[PDB]
Amino acid sequence: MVNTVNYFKQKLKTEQQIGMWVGLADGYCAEIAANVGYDWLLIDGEHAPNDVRSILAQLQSIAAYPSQAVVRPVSGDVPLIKQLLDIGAQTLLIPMVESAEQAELMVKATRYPPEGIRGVGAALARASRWNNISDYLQTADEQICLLVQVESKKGLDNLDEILNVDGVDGIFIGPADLSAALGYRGNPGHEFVQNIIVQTIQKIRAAGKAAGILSADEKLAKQYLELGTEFVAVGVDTSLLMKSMKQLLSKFK
Amino acid sequence: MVNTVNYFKQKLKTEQQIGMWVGLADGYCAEIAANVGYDWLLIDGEHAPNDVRSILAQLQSIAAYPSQAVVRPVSGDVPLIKQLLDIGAQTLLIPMVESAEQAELMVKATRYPPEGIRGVGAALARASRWNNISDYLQTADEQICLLVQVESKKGLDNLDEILNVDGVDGIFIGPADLSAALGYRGNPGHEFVQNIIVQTIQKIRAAGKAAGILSADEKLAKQYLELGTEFVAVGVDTSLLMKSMKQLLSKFK
Amino acid sequence: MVNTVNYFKQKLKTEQQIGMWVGLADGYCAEIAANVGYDWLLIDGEHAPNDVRSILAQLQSIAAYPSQAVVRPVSGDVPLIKQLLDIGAQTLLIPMVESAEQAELMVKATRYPPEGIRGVGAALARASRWNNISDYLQTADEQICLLVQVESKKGLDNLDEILNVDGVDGIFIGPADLSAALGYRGNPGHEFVQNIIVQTIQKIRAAGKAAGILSADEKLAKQYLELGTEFVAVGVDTSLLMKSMKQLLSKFK
Amino acid sequence: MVNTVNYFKQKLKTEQQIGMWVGLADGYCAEIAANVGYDWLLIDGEHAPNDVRSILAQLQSIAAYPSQAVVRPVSGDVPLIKQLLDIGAQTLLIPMVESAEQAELMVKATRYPPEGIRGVGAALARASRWNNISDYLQTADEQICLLVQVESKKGLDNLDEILNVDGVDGIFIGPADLSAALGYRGNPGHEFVQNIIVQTIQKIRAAGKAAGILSADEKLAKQYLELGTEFVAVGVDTSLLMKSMKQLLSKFK
Amino acid sequence: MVNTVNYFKQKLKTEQQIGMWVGLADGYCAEIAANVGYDWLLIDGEHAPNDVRSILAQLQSIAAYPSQAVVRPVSGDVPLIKQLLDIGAQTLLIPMVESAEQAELMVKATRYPPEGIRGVGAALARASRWNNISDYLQTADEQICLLVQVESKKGLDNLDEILNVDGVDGIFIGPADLSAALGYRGNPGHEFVQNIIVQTIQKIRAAGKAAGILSADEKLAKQYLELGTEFVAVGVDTSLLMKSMKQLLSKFK
Amino acid sequence: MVNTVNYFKQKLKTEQQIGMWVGLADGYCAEIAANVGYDWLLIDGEHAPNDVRSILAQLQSIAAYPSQAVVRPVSGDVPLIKQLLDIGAQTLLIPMVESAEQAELMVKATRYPPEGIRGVGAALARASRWNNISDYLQTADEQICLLVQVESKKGLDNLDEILNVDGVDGIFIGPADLSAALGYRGNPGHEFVQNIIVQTIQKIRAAGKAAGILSADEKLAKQYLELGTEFVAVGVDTSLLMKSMKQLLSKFK
Ligand SMILES: [Ca+2]
Ligand SMILES: [Ca+2]
Ligand SMILES: [Mn+2]
Ligand SMILES: [Mn+2]
Ligand SMILES: [Mn+2]
Ligand SMILES: [Mn+2]
Ligand SMILES: [Mn+2]
Ligand SMILES: [Mn+2]
Repeated sequence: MVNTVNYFKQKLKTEQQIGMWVGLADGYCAEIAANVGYDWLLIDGEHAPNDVRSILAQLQSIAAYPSQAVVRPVSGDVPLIKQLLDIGAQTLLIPMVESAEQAELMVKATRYPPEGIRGVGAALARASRWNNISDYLQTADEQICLLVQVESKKGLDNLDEILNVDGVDGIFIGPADLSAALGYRGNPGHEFVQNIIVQTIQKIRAAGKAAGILSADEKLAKQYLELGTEFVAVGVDTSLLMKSMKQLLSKFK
Repeated sequence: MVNTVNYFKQKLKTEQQIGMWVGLADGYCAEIAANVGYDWLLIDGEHAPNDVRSILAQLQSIAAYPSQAVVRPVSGDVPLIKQLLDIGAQTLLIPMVESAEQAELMVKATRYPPEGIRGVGAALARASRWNNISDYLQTADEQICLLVQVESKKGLDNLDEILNVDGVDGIFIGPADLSAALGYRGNPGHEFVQNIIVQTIQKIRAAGKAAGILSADEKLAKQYLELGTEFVAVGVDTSLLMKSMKQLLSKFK
Repeated sequence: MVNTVNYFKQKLKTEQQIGMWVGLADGYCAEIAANVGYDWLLIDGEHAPNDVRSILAQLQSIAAYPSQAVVRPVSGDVPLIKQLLDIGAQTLLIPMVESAEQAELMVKATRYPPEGIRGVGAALARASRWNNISDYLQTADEQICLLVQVESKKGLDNLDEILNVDGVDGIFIGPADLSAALGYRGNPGHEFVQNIIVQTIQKIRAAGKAAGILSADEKLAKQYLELGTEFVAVGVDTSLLMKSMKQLLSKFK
Repeated sequence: MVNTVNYFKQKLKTEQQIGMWVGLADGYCAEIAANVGYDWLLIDGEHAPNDVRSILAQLQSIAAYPSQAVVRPVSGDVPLIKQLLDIGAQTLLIPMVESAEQAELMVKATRYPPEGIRGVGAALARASRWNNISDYLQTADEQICLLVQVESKKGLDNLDEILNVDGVDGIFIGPADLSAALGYRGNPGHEFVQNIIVQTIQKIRAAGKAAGILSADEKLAKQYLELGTEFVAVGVDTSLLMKSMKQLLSKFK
Repeated sequence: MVNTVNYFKQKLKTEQQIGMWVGLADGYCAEIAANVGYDWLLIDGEHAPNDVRSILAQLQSIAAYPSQAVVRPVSGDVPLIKQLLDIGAQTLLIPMVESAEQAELMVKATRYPPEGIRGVGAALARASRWNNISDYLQTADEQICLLVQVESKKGLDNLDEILNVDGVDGIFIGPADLSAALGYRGNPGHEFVQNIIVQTIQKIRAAGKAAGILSADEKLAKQYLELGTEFVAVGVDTSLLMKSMKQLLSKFK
Repeated sequence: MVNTVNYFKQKLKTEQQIGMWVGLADGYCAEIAANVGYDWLLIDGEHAPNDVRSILAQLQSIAAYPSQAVVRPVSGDVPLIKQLLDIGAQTLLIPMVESAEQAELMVKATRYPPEGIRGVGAALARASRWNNISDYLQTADEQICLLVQVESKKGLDNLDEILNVDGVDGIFIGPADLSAALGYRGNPGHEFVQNIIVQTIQKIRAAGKAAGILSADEKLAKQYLELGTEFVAVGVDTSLLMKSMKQLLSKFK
């Protein structure tokens, strides 16, 4: 077998990719999302009740569909990154990255020695299909994509430095965490926050990296798309389930 | 402790109850549905990948919320009915009921001996809260509600007979199974099917029984509500999740 | 490997065996019960939320301990008996057995063709340790023990006939189901019920079969032991957990 | 979306299909088997500790791979067939089929009314991808394949009759169950059994149905392939795991 | 919806709260404990085999009952605290807290930016009921209760400093860990340990914080209640299950 | 009850122990491996999708069999070590140990205070069988075995120092991680790597420590056995399953 091509990584330089957040945290719900036709599905290990085993089930569900899986670990934990890479997650979104030093540690966490610190366990990994992918150890990083989140003041204070780290493919802006860090908690739509988000997107793209963002606000998502943002998540499965069931009941109360 | 009051059973004679189908088959998804404020939630053991243990998890999720749980078993199987009652399901919807004899068997399956054939295991049952409900074995049937589905030609051929069975609290009409049985598979909206559904609803109510139905068609649901149908499900969680995610993506393609 | 010896079966002719009911329905709880030193543990597939997979987990937990596992299926269902035997349950307690014809069907359900109807799948079975027990198919029945419950009026009406069925090792009396069937629901301690239980025990032992019973009442359990009852369950894990936590709280209110 | 094409059904008339038995009963183990390149994978609900939910996980695992999934239910239970079809199993292998009447009931169990008795629940089914497959209810049976097992004397006594049932695509011969039924339990390699198996294969193919079989014996599997047997399983995952680990240890003991 | 009121937090200034340790690590066992009437239930993520998903199941079980849930994470890990808060744990017991600096980090781990470092993910959180609690982000901390354990020499060496940390609601004393740290392992009832525990309790209450402790020794528990200890756990589910099953067996040997 | 004897620990000074890697990550697969007769089974928490609860299931499976369980945690994390010891893992293999200071931290993580930092929670631990092992807290470390992996340049740079750490029972060499760290990724068979492995093995044994290694290469495994290596794993369950299924299919293509 040849390595599974990371089409999300390829498309970062060729098109704008529309994303759905998957926080329903099981293989059945991930498969329903996978039938819709999103460019990418974010399996949320940070803010949904997911562990390595529940993320594996969702990777296996989504694997039969064109939608590209991206996994967000709970933190930039190097052993957890090893685990998530070995179950076959090819794109990672690391939350709360705040310095070039931490971003460089995330790069190394995704690469085998001698260049990186990714633990070697190919015989056991769904990532190598248990060595059915014959040259996995020589070619794996070619299809690994590393994204980091800038979503704190220290993040923004280290933005130019993080954007000069080779092997960071994209910087994702977290409006919920960022708005809260800026004293506008629950109010990311404020001009003060949006002006910072827009400038941040322009700087990411000027340094030749992919810019990303999540907004459930259609108008803000279309505006981020008009600015050339490469990977835009436009909704969240839990939010769509709750809102659709509330809207339906309001037709009858 | 007193037995948990079956508010769904009480409201069959006092108000019209708005229902949501739950086929996402896990405790987390059931809890999201339970926060909306539906009168009832149908935990689907027939058409969603549920077993006794997954239904138990969803009962435990929903228990903290005012929405009343109704469980559909895969079939009118007497041992499975025993299992679902013991995990604390107070309202059961039996599919494909086709005779008074079968309807009477379902009544007996929900009542302790000597009058019924429900196996006795109160010490072990969430239904009795493991005997923390002190008189459970004397009072249990007071809060048990039995609904049967008429959704075949044989069911319609035995409708008057089923409607004379004491202990059947309600007859639910299944438009998908019924339209298929009538040679109008996937087309329940056809006048030939609707005329049968309307007459069936009038007969159920004329015999002093609660009538019920599921339609995701708002207009048909409101019409069934205008006819006095006591328990109307107006949507399905799997359908709402898929449709909401599809509608959102189409704003961006 | 040699077949796992069924010490419960052997001891039916040599000693009185003290049992604990296991309805906590998981591997961890089954293991706690296995450390106590009961002669047998009843894994309850009838009145606790168990399925074949949860029962397997509990067999695996208990396997490291001298306590002998007995599995009660939800009903005398021949395909479920097949499943429970193949996961390696060597002793089965069949509920609600009401005729010699049904008891003979249960015997056949436990034996390979050509003399029985047990489906053959030793390559796949924990029962054969995946053919690591080399002659499993020739010797399996030597370590299979079939118990049937008499716990209805029809049961009692067919008692002498069930007791002439070769391959029924033991008849277990269910006081909860029997007292209910006799119109003394939740009142098994009534003289009318107890007189029937005592005569039933004497008739079981006079026909050379093992007699069994469950009572959480110490005095009734000791009386059944004085009558020579071969397998006596003296308590239930769910009841002991609830009762000990209630008793502890009352010291503090 | 268009229905998932049942390539196993198509290939029954065009090539010989090599099968692996999957009894490791989880999604991870099913995915490892799915990487090998077998024409088909038998997910065993009869002789491995599987339920509807564990079979769904294995369907989701295997779905990303060319290997075609076949599900064996524990028995010809019509409600269980409904469940397995709705989770998206397109090929079923029914054990212990013993008459044209039972084979015809299995055909109907796989077809919607008015022609069959398959319960209609497309909105909820992975089979319809939750109605993402737009005309599922009109086209579903085109990609459903029904196989039945002849593996008893009554099976063989009704063979000509079962082979005249329209909608039975294939008859699978079970040498373990058949050898046991013929008084040669654990000894299917006996000439008396093999002569019956060969004649049975010739009769299946002469009536224009697909013949199938499992043998872990390479020589017998190649002989069944030389006779034109359309679907041949050549090994079992549990057997290969145990045998490979035993063979490895014997190099060191 | 309004935020779920934290009655445990409110009662720290108004009454003494009787607790039960929950280490049986599943939703069903948690529900049995929830029926008893304890003021609080400690879901033990440190010393029982729990993960975020098993803890969620137990929160969901307990949610239907007046008993207040308290969750002990395995360690004062900021990302795990984030996870446990988002699944809706309103009271946290942090083990092995040893400095004011660590206690202040725990406070910040429970509060949103800009004043704390709790990651923002309300759309996905059971804590916000998926934004069904409309102002969750503004009001969440009002119903969050932070308890820290002092159970090491370094803890005791930093006690006055931890007790001046604003946002620490309570200090829980761990006699098992403390007695071990003092060289009296498994002997917490020693006068040298008890004298330290009594002085620690008096100092906690003199600084206006709630004092807590676990003892399965009734006499020590009542003594701690006489000293005015605000939250006293009086037993452990695993210990009560094992002890009640042992005591029952000894009546029969 | 007496503590479970750690036969793996005893045999480190008396015989050479043959090991099988278990990365199929479930209780059923672990039981199949446990029936083979390996001296030890490595439950891989680092490179297979395991968590504390799945490792517990595999400990319970293996407990009934003579094969000794060794658990590899994902990293030398002190709270995770506490968790794995409490579920009853008596032998731990710590990956990527790179200094005497880290090796000494691992020793302390496995011992109760006051000499170590293992959290005390015996009442809740399968390790103590919930205090059914009466003196557990006094005797536990006697049956605890700590192994550390040297599999980096820093590890080799600190080898003599790690080998002088009292309480390190064995040093395991990881050829995959070591070959990668030496710039020979996927090529451990290279003379430059093998010469380092052989010298490392001689130093470990000269310092009176047990040496260990994994090789799926029979010739290399036998050579390590000829050098006196005390614990040699000779294969991996995932590799044996995939290879055996591939080899079987190639006989038929
Ligand atoms: Ca199940
Ligand atoms: Ca888990
Ligand atoms: Mn964020
Ligand atoms: Mn229907
Ligand atoms: Mn009974
Ligand atoms: Mn067969
Ligand atoms: Mn402690
Ligand atoms: Mn390694």
